[PDB]
Amino acid sequence: ATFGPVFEEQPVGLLFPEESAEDQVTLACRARASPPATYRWKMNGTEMNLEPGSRHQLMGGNLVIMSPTKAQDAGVYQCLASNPVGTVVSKEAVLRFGFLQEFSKEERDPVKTHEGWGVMLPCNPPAHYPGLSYRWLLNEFPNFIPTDGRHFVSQTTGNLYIARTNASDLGNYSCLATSHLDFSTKSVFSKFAQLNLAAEDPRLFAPSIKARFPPETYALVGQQVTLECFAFGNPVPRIKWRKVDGSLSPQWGTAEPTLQIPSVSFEDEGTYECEAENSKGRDTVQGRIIVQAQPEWLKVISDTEADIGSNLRWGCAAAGKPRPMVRWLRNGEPLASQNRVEVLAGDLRFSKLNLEDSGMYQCVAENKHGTIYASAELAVQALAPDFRQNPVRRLIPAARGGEISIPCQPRAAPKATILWSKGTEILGNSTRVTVTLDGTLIIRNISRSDEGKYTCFAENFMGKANSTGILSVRDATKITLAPSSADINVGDNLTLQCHASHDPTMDLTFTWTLDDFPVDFDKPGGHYRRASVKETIGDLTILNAQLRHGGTYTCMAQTVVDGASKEATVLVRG
Amino acid sequence: ATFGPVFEEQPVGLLFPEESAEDQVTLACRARASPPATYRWKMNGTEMNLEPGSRHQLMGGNLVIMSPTKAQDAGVYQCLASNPVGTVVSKEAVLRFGFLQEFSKEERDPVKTHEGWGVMLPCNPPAHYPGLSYRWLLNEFPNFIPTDGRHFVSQTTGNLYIARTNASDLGNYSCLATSHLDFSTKSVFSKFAQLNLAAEDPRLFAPSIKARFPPETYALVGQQVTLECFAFGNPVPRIKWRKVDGSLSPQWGTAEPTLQIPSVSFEDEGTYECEAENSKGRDTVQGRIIVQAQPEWLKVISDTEADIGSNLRWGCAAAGKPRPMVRWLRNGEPLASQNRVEVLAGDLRFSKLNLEDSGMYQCVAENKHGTIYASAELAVQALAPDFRQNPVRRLIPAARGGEISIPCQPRAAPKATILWSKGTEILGNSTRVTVTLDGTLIIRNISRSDEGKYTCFAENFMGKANSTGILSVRDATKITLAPSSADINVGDNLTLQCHASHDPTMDLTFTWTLDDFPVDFDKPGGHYRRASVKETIGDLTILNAQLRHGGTYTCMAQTVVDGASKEATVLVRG
Ligand SMILES: *[C@@H]1O[C@H](CO)[C@@H](O[C@@H]2O[C@H](CO)[C@@H](O[C@@H]3O[C@H](CO[C@H]4O[C@H](CO)[C@@H](O)[C@H](O)[C@@H]4O)[C@@H](O)[C@H](O[C@H]4O[C@H](CO)[C@@H](O)[C@H](O)[C@@H]4O[C@H]4O[C@H](CO)[C@@H](O)[C@H](O)[C@@H]4O)[C@@H]3O)[C@H](O)[C@H]2NC(C)=O)[C@H](O)[C@H]1NC(C)=O
Ligand SMILES: *[C@@H]1O[C@H](CO)[C@@H](O[C@@H]2O[C@H](CO)[C@@H](O[C@@H]3O[C@H](CO[C@H]4O[C@H](CO)[C@@H](O)[C@H](O)[C@@H]4O)[C@@H](O)[C@H](O[C@H]4O[C@H](CO)[C@@H](O)[C@H](O)[C@@H]4O)[C@@H]3O)[C@H](O)[C@H]2NC(C)=O)[C@H](O)[C@H]1NC(C)=O
Ligand SMILES: *[C@@H]1O[C@H](CO)[C@@H](O[C@@H]2O[C@H](CO)[C@@H](O[C@@H]3O[C@H](CO)[C@@H](O)[C@H](O[C@H]4O[C@H](CO)[C@@H](O)[C@H](O)[C@@H]4O)[C@@H]3O)[C@H](O)[C@H]2NC(C)=O)[C@H](O)[C@H]1NC(C)=O
Ligand SMILES: *[C@@H]1O[C@H](CO)[C@@H](O[C@@H]2O[C@H](CO)[C@@H](O[C@@H]3O[C@H](CO)[C@@H](O)[C@H](O[C@H]4O[C@H](CO)[C@@H](O)[C@H](O)[C@@H]4O)[C@@H]3O)[C@H](O)[C@H]2NC(C)=O)[C@H](O)[C@H]1NC(C)=O
Ligand SMILES: *[C@@H]1O[C@H](CO)[C@@H](O[C@@H]2O[C@H](CO)[C@@H](O[C@@H]3O[C@H](CO)[C@@H](O)[C@H](O)[C@@H]3O)[C@H](O)[C@H]2NC(C)=O)[C@H](O)[C@H]1NC(C)=O
Ligand SMILES: *[C@@H]1O[C@H](CO)[C@@H](O[C@@H]2O[C@H](CO)[C@@H](O[C@@H]3O[C@H](CO)[C@@H](O)[C@H](O)[C@@H]3O)[C@H](O)[C@H]2NC(C)=O)[C@H](O)[C@H]1NC(C)=O
Ligand SMILES: *[C@@H]1O[C@H](CO)[C@@H](O[C@@H]2O[C@H](CO)[C@@H](O)[C@H](O)[C@H]2NC(C)=O)[C@H](O)[C@H]1NC(C)=O
Ligand SMILES: *[C@@H]1O[C@H](CO)[C@@H](O)[C@H](O)[C@H]1NC(C)=O
Ligand SMILES: *[C@@H]1O[C@H](CO)[C@@H](O)[C@H](O)[C@H]1NC(C)=O
Ligand SMILES: *[C@@H]1O[C@H](CO)[C@@H](O)[C@H](O)[C@H]1NC(C)=O
Ligand SMILES: *[C@@H]1O[C@H](CO)[C@@H](O)[C@H](O)[C@H]1NC(C)=O
Ligand SMILES: *[C@@H]1O[C@H](CO)[C@@H](O)[C@H](O)[C@H]1NC(C)=O
Ligand SMILES: *[C@@H]1O[C@H](CO)[C@@H](O)[C@H](O)[C@H]1NC(C)=O
Repeated sequence: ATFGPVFEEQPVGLLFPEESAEDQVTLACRARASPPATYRWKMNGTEMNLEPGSRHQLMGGNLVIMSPTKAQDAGVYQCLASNPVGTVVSKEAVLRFGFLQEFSKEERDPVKTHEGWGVMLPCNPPAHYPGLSYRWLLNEFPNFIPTDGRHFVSQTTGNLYIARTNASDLGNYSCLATSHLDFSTKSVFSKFAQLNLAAEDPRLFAPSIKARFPPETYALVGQQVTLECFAFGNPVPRIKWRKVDGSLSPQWGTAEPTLQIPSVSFEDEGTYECEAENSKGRDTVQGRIIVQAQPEWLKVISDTEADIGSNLRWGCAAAGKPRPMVRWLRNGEPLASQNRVEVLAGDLRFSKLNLEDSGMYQCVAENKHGTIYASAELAVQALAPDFRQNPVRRLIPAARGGEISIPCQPRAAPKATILWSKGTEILGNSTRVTVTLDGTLIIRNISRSDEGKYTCFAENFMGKANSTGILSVRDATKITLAPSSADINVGDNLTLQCHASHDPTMDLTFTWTLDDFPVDFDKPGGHYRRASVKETIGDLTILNAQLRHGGTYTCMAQTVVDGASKEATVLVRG
Repeated sequence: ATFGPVFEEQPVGLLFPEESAEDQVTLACRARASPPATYRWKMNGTEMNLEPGSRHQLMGGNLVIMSPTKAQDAGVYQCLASNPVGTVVSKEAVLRFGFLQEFSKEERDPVKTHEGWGVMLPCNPPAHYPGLSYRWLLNEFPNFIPTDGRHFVSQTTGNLYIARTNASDLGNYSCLATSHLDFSTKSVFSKFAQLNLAAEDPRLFAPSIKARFPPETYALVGQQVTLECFAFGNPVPRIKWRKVDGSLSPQWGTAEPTLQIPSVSFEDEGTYECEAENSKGRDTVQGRIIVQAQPEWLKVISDTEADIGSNLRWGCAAAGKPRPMVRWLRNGEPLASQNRVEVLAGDLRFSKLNLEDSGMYQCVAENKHGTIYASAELAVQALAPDFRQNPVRRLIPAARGGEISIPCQPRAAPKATILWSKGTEILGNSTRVTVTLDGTLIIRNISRSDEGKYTCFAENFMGKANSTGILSVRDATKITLAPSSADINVGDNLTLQCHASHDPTMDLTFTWTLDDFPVDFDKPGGHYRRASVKETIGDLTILNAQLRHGGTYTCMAQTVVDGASKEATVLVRG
């Protein structure tokens, strides 16, 4: 019960915190294999030395990296479970390192404007992977900006937009990035910039958008998307969201600068418009949400057994907005269209399979948004010659000068080459002997010099087999004195003789038939008699012959392995 | 030209910031030594195996640790400068690593009490070296606890004390530590615990202090100290700070739970009391601020050369509030009171120094607040006798029948064994001649038969030396006729005679003094006369004697190498 490796647990991307919770990362990998599978690991498309005492160690099937490093172990990892049958690759798992550096200590320039205008204070946050929440601080660290409708902190660029510079906005402002997500609370603030306010300018301002959203925003199904839109206007501009020829949703307020779509569906695709309006004017900005999707299987291959030289068509299909391109792998290696097998994107056609094509195959569909794998095992079924059924027959009795037919019926996956040999001597097509196509051995005019062992030898790709039989030449049961025809009247007696000879070792049985009817000489009220049976001679006496006791009589002198026969014609008539 | 090692640059403790600028730390160490010194390094009291390609590199004695690690290189470091003369230890420099891990992800159990009572919510902050600033959050992260006087966050344990559990205090509370140091804005908060509020208890509560300060708070002059004091009392307890018997300072508010002494002086030492008072009662807590100080030298040892078998008293003294305990080190190893040398706290007495005692010595004074070192070199001097610096009296005039003392004081490591020889014959303690203990040769009742060469032979461990001097005693200057006293009237003349004898080879000079005043016989308008000087006789004539021309006259007849003297008393009368 040997089979190829089947993945049970596969790797999973991991975000490794920098603050050192543990000094080890364990990427999982595990496979069912009759002969336990050996696991190899490939980072960034290159083998990893997992020998003992190395940093990149192995525990069962799981890859353990000690003291993970963002500069050394960040990137892709792949598991290859292999065994005598073949090799299979697992999902690609990304090891990413989350962190949050601190703000550059370089002093931040101050910003100065007339009171009553709008202004922007930039955050310019430091390098960070997992994601940030941007807030702003006034003067001292504990104190926070008054969060209202006149202020808005962009949570993509971190900047701070003030629609109307108020007299109370004269002070110092710093940025604060907080990486708060599922795991991690690290938070860092920046050097304080300063906001200077000149004389007031009560002059009314038509709304002008300064926090815009991208013209093209690509997101995947199930993901969340957020659009930002904020403007400067002396009356706090009211922000409205709409969809170009779209009903939108009633539950969403759609009144704040941030439009939030959780679990973006494909229907949420399309053009969106933001409008910032105030008593003195209005401004607008538009942009498209272009929904995309990762690959997902539709049809895939399955473990299959196929006879040698068969035709096998395998197909894998996948769905995804960027049309997933499909590829094939044999034992974890690129499978190009070989001589025996044709490869065309999603179809793999084996024409006249061979024993070499068996093994582990995989179809892999990828787009710019990722990759997916599906594996299966191909078993081409061979078979050595087997004589378990239809044997050659241990004993072959014959008769002097008779014909003999000895069958040979091996069963082998590819057609078995057959040969016949008597003792140690091979046999061919002679005048007397014939080795037919089907395999039967034909011997003609047999003599006692042919007695012996005859063996059939069968072979093929896989193996060889042989079977023997004994050949025993006996005397032929023969009729020495045969009865001829006769003509007789009704009421008169007739005698048909049959003088035969046979091998003494065997008993002899005489039979008399009449137009294929068994002459019942023991019939109630019959009209026949079998003469005194000596082992050589047999006679049939018809007493009180009648018109119905005539026809083609047949004498048949048989032994338990041989028989001879003669025919006579009896005509009654008066 | 060879001398012991003298430290010029010494190591310095270092706080390695989290996410430093570079991944290398250079602990300085350098020593002046005529034959360049070898530098050894000791981490946590264990030798360090350094090399170029190793992590622990060396550059001019300075220790460079690449990619510093808190788990591998945190702790004490010491430099040992060694050379043929000896070994010396450097200051202890601590390499510490500042950081701030995040709170344990395990959810923290809720705390429950009766409404109107006081309560404490523990922070249990994560591992951290540098000081932290603890605040608390209510429900969500942006929102902060209202700091008003009913709440108090201990900035030593991080806990949160609520004096009166108010109906509005029912909610979720988390701790937030901010690790603000030289460069760091890191801030991490904990998973939210929950506060459960039972039925109200309107009964007033007598104040009970729960956030106390230690009875003994140890601090150094110039440092800052902070005392915390907060209590539970149903009426918001008023907190007052005072000193049991000190005028204290007006600038300090003494109204908040935290009493702050920046730059604590020695006068700020003493007992302090905090008083929490409310309508229904009062409670107090007392404790002493005990000002202390680090060790600082007062007297220390110095580089010394000492002759073999000398007595050497060394002393090192130090000042510090915990009296610094003094120890000694020989070539960087503990110097216990051995057989030859006595050690008593701050004093080290070498008795009969030997060639083995040379080397580098150090005195090390330590108290609970640190350690201080002072080094010096001890050179024990061997030396053969040398007379180049103090040769023997090359010329020795004396007087017939007089006593002669000829010193012999060579410069030798151990005192030189001395012998005296005239010509080729050695001298001992005879009736006239004696070879004294100090080494001086004493000759008595000398005659012209002793004139000749006298040589001192000195020896010691190392070598032998000798030096000669001529002895030329020719005759004793003697007074044959001495003047006696006299009594005279004013206006009359007096004559004081002095008849002397001298060796013919030398001239003779007469001197007349009057009560240690040189009788000026060439005085403008004087009243003296020195008679006609013959080489044998000298007379002083006082003409027109006066009350001021009397007293103890002294005749002094001298040659340039010998002299005799006599004294008379002249009494004038009016
Ligand atoms: C106390 O009593 C002692 C005992 O008498 C007396 O010491 C004697 O000092 C004199 C010099 O003042 C020594 O005379 C020297 O003798 C050596 C040879 O003697 C040595 O070798 C023999 C074997 O050959 C040994 O048996 C013996 O013990 C000695 O070890 C001479 O070589 C010396 O000559 C040098 O100085 C001359 C100038 O006067 C040079 O012209 C001459 O070239 C020699 O100089 C060499 O060395 C120089 C470097 O130092 C180099 O620059 C030159 O170019 C040259 O190569 C010298 O005549 C006598 O040996 C000592 N006695 C003993 C027993 O050793 C002390 O003088 C006396 N104390 C006082 C105060 O006088
Ligand atoms: C016709 O078909 C029959 C039945 O299949 C064959 O009989 C078998 O033949 C094979 C191969 O000759 C035999 O296997 C061989 O056994 C040798 C030892 O023989 C002893 O042990 C067996 C039991 O294992 C006894 O039956 C036998 O009487 C002996 O006591 C091994 O030495 C052989 O290995 C050697 O040769 C092979 C290559 O053949 C090498 O790879 C090896 O390294 C080694 O050098 C081999 O294992 C088998 O034992 C036979 N049957 C039985 C029941 O034993 C006939 O051979 C076949 N005839 C023809 C002409 O095709
Ligand atoms: C294994 O494969 C992963 C994935 O490809 C790989 O991680 C990648 O490393 C490169 C280079 O370090 C990263 O490229 C960066 O891209 C950002 C913008 O996205 C740039 O700001 C970065 O700038 C660096 O490089 C510049 C070019 O010289 C420098 O001027 C600059 O100062 C920075 O040093 C950099 O170009 C890429 O983002 C990652 N991708 C992922 C998914 O991690 C990893 O490095 C590979 N393994 C090894 C050992 O290299
Ligand atoms: C050189 O010697 C110094 C001095 O011993 C040594 O530093 C010491 O390390 C131990 C263990 O790291 C410290 O023991 C700590 O005690 C405090 C109590 O104040 C505990 O809170 C600490 O708990 C933390 O560390 C544990 C590790 O044992 C963690 O399991 C735990 O979760 C906490 O994170 C800890 O037990 C000891 O205080 C210091 N001593 C000094 C003076 O700092 C240093 O490690 C040595 N260096 C080398 C390279 O050997
Ligand atoms: C040894 O002699 C025997 C007997 O002649 C040979 O068997 C014969 O082989 C031929 C060659 O293929 C067969 O011809 C075929 O006949 C079938 C119909 O049976 C026909 O459909 C084919 O197109 C082809 O013509 C012939 O049938 C067969 N004899 C019998 C009785 O079946 C054998 O080939 C000889 N061996 C060698 C090695 O020469
Ligand atoms: C403070 O912490 C407590 C937990 O200690 C928070 O209570 C939790 O509140 C959420 C909703 O805000 C509850 O979720 C609810 O779950 C029930 C099923 O259990 C479901 O029917 C509701 O639709 C909702 O999803 C959660 O169960 C609850 N936890 C417990 C243990 O009761 C609380 O929200 C936090 N904030 C406060 C109190 O302001
Ligand atoms: C905002 O930052 C400025 C400096 O950029 C602070 O101005 C300093 O104010 C102190 C008074 O506490 C003066 O001693 C300094 O000379 C000022 N420096 C400069 C460059 O002007 C200002 O105080 C900060 N904001 C607030 C509210 O204090
Ligand atoms: C803004 O300016 C107005 C001026 O009328 C003032 O009343 C108000 O207190 C200031 N602060 C805020 C937060 O609006
Ligand atoms: C049969 O074989 C024998 C011996 O080979 C031969 O004498 C005889 O004539 C043969 N008979 C026929 C019918 O071929
Ligand atoms: C036939 O047998 C019967 C039996 O008795 C006999 O009567 C008759 O004569 C026989 N006929 C011939 C022709 O043998
Ligand atoms: C505390 O409780 C009192 C009475 O229940 C209430 O008046 C007061 O506002 C509360 N404190 C707050 C809400 O900060
Ligand atoms: C007498 O001379 C001997 C020999 O030099 C010396 O050892 C001894 O000390 C001398 N005694 C005195 C009293 O000087
Ligand atoms: C000194 O020595 C001389 C000669 O031996 C002798 O005549 C005289 O008496 C001695 N005087 C003294 C005081 O020793």
